[PDB]
Parts: sequence; C-alpha cells; structure tokens
Amino acid sequence: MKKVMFVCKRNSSRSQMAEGFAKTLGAGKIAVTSSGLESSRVHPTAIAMMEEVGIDISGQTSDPIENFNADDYDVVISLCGSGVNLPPEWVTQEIFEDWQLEDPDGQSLEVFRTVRGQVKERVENLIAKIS
Repeated sequence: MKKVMFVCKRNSSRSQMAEGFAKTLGAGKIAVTSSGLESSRVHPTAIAMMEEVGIDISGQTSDPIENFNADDYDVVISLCGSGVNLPPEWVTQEIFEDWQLEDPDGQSLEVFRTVRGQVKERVENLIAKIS
C-alpha cells in the first residue's frame, strides 16, 4: 500500500497533526511514517488537543528520514517548502505536496482548533487524490 510521510525540518512546529490525521483518515488504505529532519517532539499542547480529536502525534519520534529510502515510499509532504534541507529523493516521489499550513506552537486555543480543521481538510484532499 501507499506509504506517506509528512516531514518538515524541526518538529516543535510543523510535522505534527498532519501525520496523525493521515493515520486516522487513511487507516487500512495507506501507511504513514513521519520520521523528520532536525526533529524533536511535537508541541506539548498539540498532543492534548490532538488527543481531544482522539489522535496521537507524540509517538512520531523515530529514526531521521535520512535513515530511510524514498523509493520504498509512495507519497511525501514537505509541509514548509520544497528544499526543506531535505534529500531530493523525498520530493521526487509519485506526488510532491507542501502547504502553508499554520501551526499552533505557543498560540491561543483558536489556532489549535483552526489547525485541526485545516489539517483534516489538507490530509483528506491528499488521501482523496492518492486513494
């Protein structure tokens, strides 16, 4: 099945919620591994809001993307540009995606509530085109 990644550089902002929703919406259709570059944990308050929508994002922490090969994957979202200080084989998968997704790091509850809606919609659109 199609394996997905949602990998921006760093993880304190970006590389959160998108993979969590793709796990949710893409369950039984597609696989998701968001390894990361220059990465860290996801935002603390994200996990609480994301668990309020019933989703884990905390559990992302794994090997860096560089440890993997993109040829094993099918789809990769770069989430914060094209170059992203990321190896080129990752963008050149069967679908390249990247969006001006806003991020709730240190922001008010309105931004967490907004980003859940925003991300659900981007991730549904990504799934709807691949699956």
